[PDB]
Amino acid sequence: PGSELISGGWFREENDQWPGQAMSLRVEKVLYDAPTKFQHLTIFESDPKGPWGTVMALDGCIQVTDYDEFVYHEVLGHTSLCSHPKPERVLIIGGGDGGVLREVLRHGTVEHCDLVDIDGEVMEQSKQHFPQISRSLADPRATVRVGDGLAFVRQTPDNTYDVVIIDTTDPAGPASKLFGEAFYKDVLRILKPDGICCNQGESIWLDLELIEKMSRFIRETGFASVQYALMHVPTYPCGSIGTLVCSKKAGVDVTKPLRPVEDMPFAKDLKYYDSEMHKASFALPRFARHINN
Amino acid sequence: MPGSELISGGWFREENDQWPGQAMSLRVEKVLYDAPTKFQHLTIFESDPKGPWGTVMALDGCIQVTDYDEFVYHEVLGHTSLCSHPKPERVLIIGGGDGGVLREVLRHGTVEHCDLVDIDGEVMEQSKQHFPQISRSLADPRATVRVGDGLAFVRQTPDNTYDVVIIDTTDPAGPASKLFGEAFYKDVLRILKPDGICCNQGESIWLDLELIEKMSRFIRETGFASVQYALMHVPTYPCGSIGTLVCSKKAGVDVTKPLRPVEDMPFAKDLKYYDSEMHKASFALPRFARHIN
Ligand SMILES: C[S@@H](CCCN)C[C@H]1O[C@@H](n2cnc3c(N)ncnc32)[C@H](O)[C@@H]1O
Ligand SMILES: C[S@@H](CCCN)C[C@H]1O[C@@H](n2cnc3c(N)ncnc32)[C@H](O)[C@@H]1O
Ligand SMILES: Nc1nccc2ccccc12
Ligand SMILES: Nc1nccc2ccccc12
Repeated sequence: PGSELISGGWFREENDQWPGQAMSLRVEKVLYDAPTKFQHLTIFESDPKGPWGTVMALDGCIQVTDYDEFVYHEVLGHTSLCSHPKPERVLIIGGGDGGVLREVLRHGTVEHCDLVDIDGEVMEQSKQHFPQISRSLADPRATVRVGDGLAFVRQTPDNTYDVVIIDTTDPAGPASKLFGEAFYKDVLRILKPDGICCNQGESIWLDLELIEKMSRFIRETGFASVQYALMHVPTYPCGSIGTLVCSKKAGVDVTKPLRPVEDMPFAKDLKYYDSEMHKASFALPRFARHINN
Repeated sequence: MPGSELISGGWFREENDQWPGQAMSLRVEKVLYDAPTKFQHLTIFESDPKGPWGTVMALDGCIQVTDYDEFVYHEVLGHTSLCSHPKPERVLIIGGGDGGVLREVLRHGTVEHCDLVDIDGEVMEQSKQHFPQISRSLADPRATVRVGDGLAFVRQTPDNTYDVVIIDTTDPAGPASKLFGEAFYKDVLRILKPDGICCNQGESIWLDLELIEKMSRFIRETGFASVQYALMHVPTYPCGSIGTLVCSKKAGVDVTKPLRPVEDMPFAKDLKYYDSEMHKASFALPRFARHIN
């Protein structure tokens, strides 16, 4: 999908990844619509009568809106770092909008974070059109690279990172191999012994089979535990998205915060996450419970 | 007020000024019913067979039930309210013409009778024709189903009649308008026994937080000792979640922790969403919505 999804004054998120349905947002003004070296990227201002603000899509899939971006950025950044006893070195694969990095960089334990995203235009357009999301990209604790995540992890030493956050687009497109076992084996390797990873873990309404397959192979590759956390995101298909939160060490329970954010100075700045939302996120509907046991 | 025009060009588009600038849309395979009733515009369609949704019902343009995800809200409102009551014998459902909450209520062996009053007789008839797995309890001998305005019904009902009242309404635009108002809740307080519980269709935290907070305030001021909002995951409500205000008439009641766990009941394994972990988790709210309680 590309430009054709902006039609009759609406962006219509039709995709064969979710046949028969489409979330639609009304378009006030298209700001940017262009092929990049890897994806089709569309940025528009939504109807000022509604709350969504600026919207970004990649290959026809809504990625961020001003209104709800905080949810997924806070969940991935804090569920993973508050599960880690001292997260000092962090990798973000994908993430070129800067939102997960903004949250990671709230933590005073972080010494460095690498962020590697295949598509340098996402960083550029995020700087221009989403300054509250992309401010973080310039921080000297970060090294921001344009490149493929799979090649990057293949060149990375053993035991490099305390946390890896895999903040990718859906499987159709350049993120395809980042949902595969060979990538996860590398993520396990580049984590330190107390390492934690988490990802963009898709929808229990549309992708339950892929989430089953992934949780299985991630455990089989050698992660000691894998728990899926659900969160409320209106502008992801069916209104929620989840993250598989994976511990390299045994006997770790990522479902209860190890280092609670309320004991951190920035707790009251967050709009979604806290420790009760952390715990609640791992309670799954009975039809999906088997992901977590 | 929308009607027939929302289906055009092969799709149903849920455009509504209750959520400006957004619309969920579903492909239409076949229109089964599409007509004004005495009160509302009722539309029923078979969605795309390549999609998971099945049969869809809308009232005044607003999606009410799909085959795929109807279980969520019907289990959450029925079991979250009944499992918070020490012995729920007499139950009233206002609205609920599809039968889905009633189906769940009648799984409880404590229930002696459940009265259900929906203003629109055509919803019950079409639910019997098009949604048999949702409407399978409307003709149960433990239920009495009446066609009428619930505002009048609660006014006429005597004090101290019900253990639990469940207000399963359409959104405020239309014939449900006064069921989001203070006079109605004064009657629901009055018709509850001293240890009564109610809960409602509590809208979206993303779209309706002003109204939801207004209601929590006046329901407390009316005389309910505690009002706590429970959130749940419903793809086919605007923004993907719906909440319910769960309100205890008496003090000393913690509706957020099940008083009678479903796991001790013979039907817990038949449910597709609800269980005690999910009941505890549903009362965790995102920070921005925390002032509801
Ligand atoms: C936009 S971000 C998701 C929105 C919430 N932050 C997802 C990013 O994943 C990148 N992505 C996709 N495939 C890859 C690969 N192979 N490697 C690195 N980054 C990737 C893609 O360019 C998006 O910017
Ligand atoms: C369809 S049900 C909600 C879908 C999930 N069960 C909402 C019912 O509310 C009824 N409704 C709306 N207004 C009222 C009034 N005023 N009284 C009773 N029932 C009402 C409406 O006719 C629907 O069938
Ligand atoms: N839409 C949306 N919202 C939050 C996170 C996302 C990650 C990947 C694709 C879409 C996303
Ligand atoms: N769409 C939808 N799903 C579950 C419950 C509802 C209640 C009222 C309006 C819509 C609903």
